[PDB]
Amino acid sequence: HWGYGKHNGPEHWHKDFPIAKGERQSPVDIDTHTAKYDPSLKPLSVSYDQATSLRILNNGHAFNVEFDDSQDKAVLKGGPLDGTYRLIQFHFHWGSLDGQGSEHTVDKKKYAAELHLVHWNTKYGDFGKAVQQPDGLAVLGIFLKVGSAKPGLQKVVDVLDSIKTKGKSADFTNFDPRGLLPESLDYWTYPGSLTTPPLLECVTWIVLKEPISVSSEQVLKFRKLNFNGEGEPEELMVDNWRPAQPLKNRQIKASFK
Ligand SMILES: [Zn+2]
Repeated sequence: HWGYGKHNGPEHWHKDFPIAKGERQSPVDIDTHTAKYDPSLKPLSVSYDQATSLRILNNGHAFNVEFDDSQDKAVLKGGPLDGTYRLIQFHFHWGSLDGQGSEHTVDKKKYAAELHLVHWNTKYGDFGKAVQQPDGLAVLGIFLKVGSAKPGLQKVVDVLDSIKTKGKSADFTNFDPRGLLPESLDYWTYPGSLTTPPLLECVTWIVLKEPISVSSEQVLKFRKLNFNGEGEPEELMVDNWRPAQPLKNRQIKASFK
């Protein structure tokens, strides 16, 4: 099945998921000179004070930090969005080396990693229904550069040993995702897709301009994870990013001047 190797990576996905060659695929390159400022865009409202993290899971493609999404406890609103989007999980994409790892690029620059906070539109009742709708999801994307450590990431880093291989989970309560955000909420936005199969075209992307800094030691720990299950040949979980896809008939809008 699908993955990030030579034989099963992004360049193969279209055979099982023909929407891979669709009109609104993600990620994309953000050309900062052609993204236009849209004064009609609102500030983003990120309301994470009541967020309830539950568990962390290695799904064989990344690790997900999962939230209780059975009530409006952590929500995204405003910005480009109409209505209320509930946080369900976050995860990262990262590289084998610090010079690659992000999915989106900025003027063809690749960051070391990219954080995706995934939210679903409450008007559709559940995640599974939301991903069938063109406005079903809102994903907040945050770039990671290597420099100073991110204190708010360390709790995630230190549990990774317990979820080394595919299918492992661990309790992960009381984690506050506010500690993963940069200072500024200035963003770019465009309509796109999930970046992993099934590649559904259901996402409003909100990509923050300001990266967070993580330390080399933090990223090194991500790269010790495994794609494989327990007692299988070890294949380090690295380079779990899809490259930029054609922009097609889309415009990228900026919230800032
Ligand atoms: Zn992602």
